[PDB]
Amino acid sequence: KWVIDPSELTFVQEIGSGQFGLVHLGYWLNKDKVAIKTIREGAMSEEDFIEEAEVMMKLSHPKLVQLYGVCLEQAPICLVFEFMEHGCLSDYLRTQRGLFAAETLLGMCLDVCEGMAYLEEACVIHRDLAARNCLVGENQVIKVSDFGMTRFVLDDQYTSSTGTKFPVKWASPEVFSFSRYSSKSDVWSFGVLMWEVFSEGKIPYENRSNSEVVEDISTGFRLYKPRLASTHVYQIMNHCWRERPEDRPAFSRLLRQLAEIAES
Ligand SMILES: Cc1cc2[nH]c(-c3n[nH]c4c3C[C@@H]3C[C@]3(C)C4)nc2cc1N(C)C(=O)[C@H](C)N1CCOCC1
Repeated sequence: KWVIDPSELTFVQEIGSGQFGLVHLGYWLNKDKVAIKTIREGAMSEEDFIEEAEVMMKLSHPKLVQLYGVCLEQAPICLVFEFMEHGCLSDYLRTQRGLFAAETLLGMCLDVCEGMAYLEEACVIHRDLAARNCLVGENQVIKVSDFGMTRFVLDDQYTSSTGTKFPVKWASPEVFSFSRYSSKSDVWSFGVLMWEVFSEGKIPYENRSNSEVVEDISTGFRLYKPRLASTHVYQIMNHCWRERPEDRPAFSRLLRQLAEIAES
């Protein structure tokens, strides 16, 4: 089943917090360690999420964070996930800055690409792919998390392309203009995630307002090459940022290209 009773969970340590609610490390009965995300009232369209949870849980891949179930008996609801020991990739990059080999950084991009090629084949669009939405686990494996979750967020300032909080830094032009999501808009976001990885967690378009990012991208500006990215890796990042979605590589193509670079 996909419904987890409240008696099947324990809450050991709070590990995260934000406007969504809280995250705890806990245990799940007869099924080991978990991260439990408690959702604040009004943050999410809970009925829409609960309607799709069972189908969402069948998206299972070694490079995707597994959703194990939903505790919905009483408010607030909890979502129960696979526990990732090193936390979000954005913070992991920042705290370990200066300690990465370029091969490790490319390997993190490959893990994300592998999870995204699975979602692309399943015709599942992430919509908000970024280093903050990737988690680091056993042996520094990266896994993609929160795919499709912006479909349930109730904060219009974050979900509307004209919203004050919209994540325009990772959005392709057709997303920041029209909310035209596709696997090719996720590819643009993946180019920005690659830039976050090779820069060791710098924030893209630092200090630029949302309208300034739109004006810059529309006028051909692109993120500068990080020092640790080779010319060839930066070439692939620029292919992710092609203005037309049709000219961007699919994740299946990126996965072969990046693997050839890593394995050579
Ligand atoms: C800060 C933090 C947040 C973490 N968030 C998650 C996490 N795992 N899975 C999900 C999520 C987050 C989100 C619920 C998901 C969709 C899925 N892992 C996390 C690990 C840490 N790190 C680096 C720690 O040092 C914490 C304090 N430690 C780790 C060792 O064990 C003891 C506690």
